Amino acid sequence: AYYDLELRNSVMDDILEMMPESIRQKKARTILQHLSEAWRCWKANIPWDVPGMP
RNA sequence: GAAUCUCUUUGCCUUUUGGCUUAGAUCAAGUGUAGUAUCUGUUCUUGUAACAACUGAAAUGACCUAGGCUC
Repeated sequence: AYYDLELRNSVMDDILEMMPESIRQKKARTILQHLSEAWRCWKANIPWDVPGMP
């Protein structure tokens, strides 16, 4: 669980580093959700392709 | 030209979500397993007369400085 949390944090940090945002807290949650979805897809062996994802 | 108000579109907006794990597990089972705790009614519970004695209690309020008499 701890490891997962750490990973999530790292990902969030990376995303923050990446580009400018206004009211980023809200977006953080979304990012986390996306990450989770991706992980799930990987587990399943579904390709995680989302069109809006830059 | 300037002040303001009303409506529509674009931008900005929760055109929708704050974790992880074996999709967390299962849509099944004479269950097994461990523990923790005590109950039924039926009964006990002298009169009459005379003499000696008192005629009356309690409540709160009216006087005086808890106490003392009167109503």
